[PDB]
Amino acid sequence: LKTEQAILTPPPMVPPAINRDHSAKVVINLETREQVGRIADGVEYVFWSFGETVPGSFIRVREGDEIEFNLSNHPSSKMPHNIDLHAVTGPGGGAESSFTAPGHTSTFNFKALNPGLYIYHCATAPVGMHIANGMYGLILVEPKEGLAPVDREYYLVQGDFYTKGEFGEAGLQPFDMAKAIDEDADYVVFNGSVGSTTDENSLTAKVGETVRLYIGNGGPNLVSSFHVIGEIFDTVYVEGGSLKNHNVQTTLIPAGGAAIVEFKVEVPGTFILVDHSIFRAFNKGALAMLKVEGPDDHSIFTGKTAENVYLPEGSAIQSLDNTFTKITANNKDEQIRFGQRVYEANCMACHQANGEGIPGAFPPLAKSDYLNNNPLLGVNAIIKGLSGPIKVNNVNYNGVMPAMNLNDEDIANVITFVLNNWDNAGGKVSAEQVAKQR
Amino acid sequence: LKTEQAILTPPPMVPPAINRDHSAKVVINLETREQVGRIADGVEYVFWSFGETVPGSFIRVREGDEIEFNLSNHPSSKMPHNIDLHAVTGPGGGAESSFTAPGHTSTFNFKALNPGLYIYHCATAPVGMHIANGMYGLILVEPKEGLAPVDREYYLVQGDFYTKGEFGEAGLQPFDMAKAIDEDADYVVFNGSVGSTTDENSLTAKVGETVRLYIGNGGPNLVSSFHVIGEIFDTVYVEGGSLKNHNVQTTLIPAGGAAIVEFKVEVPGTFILVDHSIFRAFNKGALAMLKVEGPDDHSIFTGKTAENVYLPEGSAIQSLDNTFTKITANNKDEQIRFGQRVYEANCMACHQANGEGIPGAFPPLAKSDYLNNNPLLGVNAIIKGLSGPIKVNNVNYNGVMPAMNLNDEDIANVITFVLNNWDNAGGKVSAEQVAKQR
Amino acid sequence: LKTEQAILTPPPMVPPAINRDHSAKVVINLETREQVGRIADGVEYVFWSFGETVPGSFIRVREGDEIEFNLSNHPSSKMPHNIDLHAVTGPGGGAESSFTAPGHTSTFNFKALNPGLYIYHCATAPVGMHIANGMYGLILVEPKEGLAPVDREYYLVQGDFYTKGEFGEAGLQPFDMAKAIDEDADYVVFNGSVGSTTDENSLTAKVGETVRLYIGNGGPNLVSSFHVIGEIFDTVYVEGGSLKNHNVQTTLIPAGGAAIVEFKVEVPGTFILVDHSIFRAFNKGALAMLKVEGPDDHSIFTGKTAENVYLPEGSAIQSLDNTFTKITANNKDEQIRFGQRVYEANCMACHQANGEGIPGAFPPLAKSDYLNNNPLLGVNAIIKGLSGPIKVNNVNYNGVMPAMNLNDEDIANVITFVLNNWDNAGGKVSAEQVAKQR
Ligand code: HEM
Ligand code: HEM
Ligand code: HEM
Ligand SMILES: OC[C@H]1O[C@@](CO)(O[C@H]2O[C@H](CO)[C@@H](O)[C@H](O)[C@H]2O)[C@@H](O)[C@@H]1O
Ligand SMILES: OC[C@H]1O[C@@](CO)(O[C@H]2O[C@H](CO)[C@@H](O)[C@H](O)[C@H]2O)[C@@H](O)[C@@H]1O
Ligand SMILES: OC[C@H]1O[C@@](CO)(O[C@H]2O[C@H](CO)[C@@H](O)[C@H](O)[C@H]2O)[C@@H](O)[C@@H]1O
Ligand SMILES: [Cu+2]
Ligand SMILES: [Cu+2]
Ligand SMILES: [Cu+2]
Ligand SMILES: [Cu+2]
Ligand SMILES: [Cu+2]
Ligand SMILES: [Cu+2]
Repeated sequence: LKTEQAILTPPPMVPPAINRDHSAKVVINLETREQVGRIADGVEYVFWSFGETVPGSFIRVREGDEIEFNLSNHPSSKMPHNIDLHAVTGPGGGAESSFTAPGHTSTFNFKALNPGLYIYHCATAPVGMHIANGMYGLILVEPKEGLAPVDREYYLVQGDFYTKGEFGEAGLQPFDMAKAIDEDADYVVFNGSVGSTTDENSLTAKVGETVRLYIGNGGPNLVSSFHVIGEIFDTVYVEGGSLKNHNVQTTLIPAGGAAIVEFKVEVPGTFILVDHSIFRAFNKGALAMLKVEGPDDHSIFTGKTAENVYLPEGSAIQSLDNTFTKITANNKDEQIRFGQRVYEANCMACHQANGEGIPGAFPPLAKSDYLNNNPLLGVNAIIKGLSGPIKVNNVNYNGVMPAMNLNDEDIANVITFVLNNWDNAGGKVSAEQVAKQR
Repeated sequence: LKTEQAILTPPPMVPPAINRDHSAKVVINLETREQVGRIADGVEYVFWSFGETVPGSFIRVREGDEIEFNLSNHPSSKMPHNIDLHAVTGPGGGAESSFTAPGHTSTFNFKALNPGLYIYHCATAPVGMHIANGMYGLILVEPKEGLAPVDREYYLVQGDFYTKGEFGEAGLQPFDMAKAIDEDADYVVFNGSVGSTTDENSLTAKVGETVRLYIGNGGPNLVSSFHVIGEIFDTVYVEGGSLKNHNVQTTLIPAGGAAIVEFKVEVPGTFILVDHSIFRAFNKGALAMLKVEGPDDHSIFTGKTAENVYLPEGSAIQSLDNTFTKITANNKDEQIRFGQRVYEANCMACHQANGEGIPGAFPPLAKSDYLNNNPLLGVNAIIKGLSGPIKVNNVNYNGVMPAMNLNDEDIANVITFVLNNWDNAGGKVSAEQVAKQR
Repeated sequence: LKTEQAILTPPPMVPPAINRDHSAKVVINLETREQVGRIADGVEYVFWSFGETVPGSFIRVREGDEIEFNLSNHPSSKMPHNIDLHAVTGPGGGAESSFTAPGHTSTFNFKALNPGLYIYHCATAPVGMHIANGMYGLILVEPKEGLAPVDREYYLVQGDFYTKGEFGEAGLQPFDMAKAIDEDADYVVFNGSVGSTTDENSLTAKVGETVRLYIGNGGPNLVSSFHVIGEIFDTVYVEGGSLKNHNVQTTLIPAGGAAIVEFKVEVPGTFILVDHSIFRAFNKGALAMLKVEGPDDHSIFTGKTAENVYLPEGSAIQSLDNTFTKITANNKDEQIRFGQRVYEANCMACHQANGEGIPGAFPPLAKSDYLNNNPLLGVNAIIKGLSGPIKVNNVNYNGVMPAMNLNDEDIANVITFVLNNWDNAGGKVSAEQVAKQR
């Protein structure tokens, strides 16, 4: 086996196809860095990265290659870093073997046993923090026979980011672990920032070309409903596996997962890669462009065209004139009818459509001496819950009704509804009577 | 090519199978509307829609058809509207070409190049708002050879809705973008409202029939774990693609995605379509019915039967009697043992099971002169974090320990635990000593 | 048909392969229990379960078997319980037919028509609560020809849990429905607790063995990005269906869904099953171990090895020294430039890059007499929204601009930017002028 140096490429670029009918020893040299970068216009963030970029450098090897993996951590790094590649068969995917303090180096070796497109990421405590700061990338293990040649290959990885400040707030934004743990992202992006791959930084192709996208999802947390606006995937390698799906509009990419999608571009214009959990795209930044140049094909698409729609919208909260006014019951008939709504929405699942309950389990509200003898017991049952021995129409019950957080109006109305149905005692209970039971 | 008028159907109905062995020019006329509708009993919402319904009218064409797409916006609309169909190969899926102010019309043309079941939706700023208000539907592009005939075809699309008020609050509810951006839905529904397709509005079939469901997910945000209670999918077209999976209980439908599922119904009764992220179904409204009529088959299923379970439950918070009481350490042995728990749960990932750390990266807590000489430094390290040059047992460290938001009791206990292990100095630190370090 | 007793196994164990070339009548006896168990060290929780464990007992049958299902509810249970098995063709998956009050029993019969690995769970109101308390398990319906023999079979089910207290808080923790409805989990676990299947409770195998995992996701709410650290799935049965995917790093398991994954273990060490929405694994508890014993294979993996990484981290919030300082504009040129950022991030999607808008829909900001004549109208448009008839450069508009929740500084800056572009009137608006418009 001859040794070769891996050619690593920054996103959105991909190394050339392997030019070997046989195995080699591949030497990889990757460094870990911590540095400030732009996350959106006017907003900065300390990105942690494999090789200077988020996602990290793309690695391309052949199934069966013997890999020497060298990780070096810059001395300016404050944290140790390591690597788990999903392409590795071995403990921690390399994590135990690549633990690298600032200024130091580690080396491990592995054979690439499985072809596919694999996420790699840092595996240093706090793991979610390292990953959330941008420490992820892709390694392609080509099948022995190689992949079909295509005209354009691009590398993108989606990530969710969590900042102390809100989206768009100017300044150097720190990581917010409270948001990250809650899975509540401020930014969702391809390739490390809002607008990383739009306008002059767009992916490019020409009419008639085949395009392949190597799409990863570094997470840490979110699952991508991955879609290209104005295109349909001719082929999807399902979850990056061997299975090929065709004619797919939108595919799910797991957190810590990847997929390969392919399509021929037949019409010129801008095609927009998004996470179709759609506020992530137009509000949080999960929007990249593929700009296709060449002659119109009016047999495929013809219409007015102007790049004045599908622009980024930001994350400010937009509101229309509010239409809501509180409604309260004014008389007994109205309490009964409002109460029926409360009953059917909240009580019926147990006590049933005609108040009959389920014998031995949920007692009847229909002709209930328990309720009729003191309607405030029905009020208390809702507010406080009801458990333990009770008697309803001389039948013993011993179940548990949960407390339910209904307001005074709803309780007053539902109890009034029940009292005026199913041969119960009639009368009514008011919201103020309920308030005083609290 | 002869021209034909597309027959558009409201949910849950589907147009008839294409009756052509060849291509046609298909003319579609679709209008956009804004109008109040019911979202749950007593609750109203301003739905924005393609053709009057949420989801919009179903469109059925054949692969290779030349489509003339006409969109008209009613003059009562306050907003412009447009359309992106996932079936279109072309910029914006038609969005740039169909931008239609109230009272106006737009026309574009496209060829349906890819067979499948495709989401369409509005693409007008604010995009998430337009989609969240109900502007989505499905277009079926039949394969040239057509689909197998089945006895029943139904159209459903799941959507997540975001209201200023809580679930079930009577009144005209406005859209809440703050909730939408956070992906925190008040309602999750099929076909535009809670109970849209239950009881008298159920889907129907007869024992022995084959049923096909065209199921979309308009989002905007949520991914559906789509399941039919009491049934198993005989076939799933994976993510709406060419790939067929069989014997699937539950399938993921991406936001802005779709799938076709098929099953033969062999037993009578009510079968319940749900999103199996299960609070969405029984609490938030993602519950539709397929009622199957015909003779029992006791060789397949026999049991007591009564439609008194799996009823809608509403979204009120139910609580059982609370069992929780705060626990604090009463003596040194107890502080040590409680501290061991805090240590193993929060500190060990770096400082290791026996306090040895990782040389050069995480300093030892075992026989730590740094801690033993002033235990309050350990307290401060947790409260404030610790970074920069330190010395531990004459070894230099320069790492960064994050601040960790542990309370006074937990800090006091973990520091006491460490002091009483690994040949450290003993003694203890109290919660009040920790409080005063803050 | 001979009758046989189902052998039910507790997690992570699986019953032996069916030893029959033909159908049988299989009798299942399962009980429902409510009891306190550990959820994490020092933390207890009342688990509700089928047979004593979370997940419940594993059931293994053959396609075509006639099943008699007996459910018995212990008299110490406070709640009724029932069962919906996804393997059943019939109403409620058995739910209507198995409703069992404490001290009681129910029986129903069904034929297992579809092979696969199926979730079962409780279906008693409140359904989400019963499921969230641990009431789920798996039933395997073997295909008639059986599954390939493997060396190790293990049973795991992921669940999300919701407690009143925060992760790790000592005591008996009650279920928190408010968190559950919001899908905001405190714990995410395999097999019912943090550390259920780590250390001495790890899964085990030997180098060279084939391992099959029957992996379910009981939810109630979350979807698992299921991954085994240091391994690649040789085969995945997609969503538990007939379709086989190969060489998959991470697969999505739907809530109320399952999958079978297989891999040969070729290197010794600890391999870590996780949900790769990665904070769930290292912080919330979704971390199980498979420990593989045997000789090293240095041709596959060679590196330093020490089980000092990928340790559980707990859910305390960790923070690095905060780098953020608020920035405000000091002069007109700076207001203009800061305003350009606000403009491009929040306004451009409608009013366009050069302020031209879209004729008839979004009015121009370029040379806008409306704004130039009273810049405070631009301020008000943002704060309050703007709707109804207006006139811009003698052109009538009647659209609706949403209110947008921008702060005083951002509004002052964006209006100043607009005034100083596109032949507008110049001048400026200050943050204090904006404040007073509120
Ligand atoms: C706001 C909606 C509800 C109303 C108005 C309501 C009403 C009542 C009333 C008046 C009683 C006293 C006994 C009787 O008259 O039969 C009762 C008890 C009971 N309810 Fe409800 N209920 C509601 C919700 C629910 C729900 C959703 C469940 C099922 C999770 C439930 C289960 C029970 C049980 C088990 C008891 C007996 C408790 C014992 O034996 O101590 N209830 N309810
Ligand atoms: C509440 C749990 C923790 C306790 C009780 C604890 C304790 C301490 C103590 C007493 C020191 C001072 C030096 C020494 O005595 O060795 C220290 C420093 C340090 N710890 Fe922790 N620690 C905890 C959590 C963590 C975690 C989770 C990490 C890894 C993310 C970490 C990483 C470090 C580092 C890097 C230093 C050295 C800082 C410098 O060089 O300025 N610690 N810790
Ligand atoms: C903070 C960002 C924004 C600024 C500075 C801004 C500015 C203005 C101004 C000054 C006007 C008054 C008319 C004119 O001068 O042309 C106006 C009106 C209008 N804007 Fe905006 N705008 C912003 C955001 C948006 C967005 C995002 C939309 C689209 C969802 C929008 C849609 C409209 C419409 C429809 C009107 C006319 C309202 C009517 O006819 O009553 N604006 N805007
Ligand atoms: O002794 C730990 C110390 O050595 C370094 C290299 O200088 O890392 C070595 O030890 C790690 C943990 O065992 C290995 O994963 C790694 O391969 C090896 O180089 C420093 O990074 C570390 O602080
Ligand atoms: O001039 C914009 C104005 O014209 C209308 C039709 O009255 O829309 C036209 O312009 C749109 C944007 O370029 C096209 O997408 C559309 O096809 C075309 O009819 C109005 O809708 C719009 O306000
Ligand atoms: O009468 C309801 C009462 O009977 C029990 C058995 O004691 O359950 C029976 O009724 C259920 C509801 O119809 C059936 O699903 C079940 O098969 C049947 O045994 C009790 O559980 C219930 O409280
Ligand atoms: Cu790192
Ligand atoms: Cu990983
Ligand atoms: Cu619209
Ligand atoms: Cu779309
Ligand atoms: Cu139960
Ligand atoms: Cu289920």
